[PDB]
Amino acid sequence: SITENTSWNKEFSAEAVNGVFVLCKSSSKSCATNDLARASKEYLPASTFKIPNAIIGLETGVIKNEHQVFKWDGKPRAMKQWERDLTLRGAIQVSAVPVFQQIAREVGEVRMQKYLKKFSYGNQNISGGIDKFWLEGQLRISAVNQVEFLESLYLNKLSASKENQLIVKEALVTEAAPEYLVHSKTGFSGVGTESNPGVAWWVGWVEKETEVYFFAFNMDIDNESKLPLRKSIPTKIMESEGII
Amino acid sequence: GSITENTSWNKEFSAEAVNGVFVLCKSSSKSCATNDLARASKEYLPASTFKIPNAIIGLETGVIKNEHQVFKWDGKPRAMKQWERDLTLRGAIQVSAVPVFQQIAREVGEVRMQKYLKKFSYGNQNISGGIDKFWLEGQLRISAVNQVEFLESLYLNKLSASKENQLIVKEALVTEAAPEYLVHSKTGFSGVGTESNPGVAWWVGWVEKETEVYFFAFNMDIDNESKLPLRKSIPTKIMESEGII
Ligand SMILES: [Ca+2]
Ligand SMILES: [Ca+2]
Ligand SMILES: [Ca+2]
Repeated sequence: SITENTSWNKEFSAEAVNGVFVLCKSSSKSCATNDLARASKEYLPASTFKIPNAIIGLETGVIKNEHQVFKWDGKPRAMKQWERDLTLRGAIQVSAVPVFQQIAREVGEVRMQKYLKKFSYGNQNISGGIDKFWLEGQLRISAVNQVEFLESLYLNKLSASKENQLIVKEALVTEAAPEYLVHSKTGFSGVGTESNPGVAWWVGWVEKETEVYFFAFNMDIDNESKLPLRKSIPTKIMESEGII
Repeated sequence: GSITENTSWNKEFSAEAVNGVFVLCKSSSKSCATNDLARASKEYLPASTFKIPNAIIGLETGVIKNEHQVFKWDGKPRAMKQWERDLTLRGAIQVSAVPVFQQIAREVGEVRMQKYLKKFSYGNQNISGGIDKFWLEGQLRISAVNQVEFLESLYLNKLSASKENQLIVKEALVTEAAPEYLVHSKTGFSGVGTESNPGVAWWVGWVEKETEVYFFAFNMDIDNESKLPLRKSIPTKIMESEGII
């Protein structure tokens, strides 16, 4: 069940941004959004895929455990922040693509396909290269599907050990306060091409008081300078809801 | 493992007219540093820092259902208005909801509680003085050094408990999160104490920065609640000058 909320498009139009925000309280059974159509529209997950990839890496033994260190071989990487040894949380937080590309290669297509089916992850299409399907491939997932996926993770209901889900959940904490904890992951596919904008994401959940809120936000983007909006718009909306 | 004294840290202590100790250990080198080797080994009431092992014991014995259990408020007034509400495990640890943990301690029982503190090698392992207050006003005592050893075991999931339960308690202890580091910690406060017998204030935890991990334990004598904030500001100042957080 998805209900549209008009008091949210104000944050979007004010920034001339085409996007959607999905917020669900207690569970993914009842969610609110600014655009019913876009809430379920599927987009390339980009780095938000690091969440299922981390779980699958742990489940398959590819990632030995939570204390696994991902050694930098000294070879140049796309971002300087990636050129260094990294822990799992570290690789997730700085969005170290090469680390996850290697995890993907070791997981292999058969196991990758198998897990995306068990996780009901978007269109489950991993074609185009085992180390880049979530970056430039055909994999697509919606904001609503993202929330359902995160809820299962929160509840330890994904097909994986609770241990491994707990490990990934801690690696996703991005904000801690006395009253609440925020688990999230950002994503950016790029600026896209003419007539075909890229997508920017921010998904996760908020554990406030004894309640829990699952959210997923994405927007069309053709200029990296607009990136900050993937967090500001959603944060503003959740602030007006007294969630954070 | 090793420990070295660095009296230069006393700087932050004098500037605030505080008598206390800070123990900071680097996991990779397994070496620790402290402003005072003597106080580092002195044992004090763990106070609310005991909620860490207590929470672990609660999950292990089944007293605590799971990470999602909600501790409902019975409505009966409590020592602090902050505790008068329904709380999650994390919520109860963050606000130090004593009543919540006294209930847990009671359900656990002396025999089992004693067993786990033995397995955990927790301080003096003395729980006499009331199963529901031995860590608040009882005879239980633990040093700053023992605290970091305990926390390292928890970090490495090496405590005599399921990894799942240690993981649950570990996320409950998250107090600060940044792209470059994650801080796990728990404060402690016994009271203002008496004449020539001040209370004790604690701040223990660990920092996961880059691929290094820093375990810390801090305590100080306290006679006035106004100085309470010092339990965090002093250690924070030290770890900042060390470029840790
Ligand atoms: Ca959590
Ligand atoms: Ca990004
Ligand atoms: Ca941690």
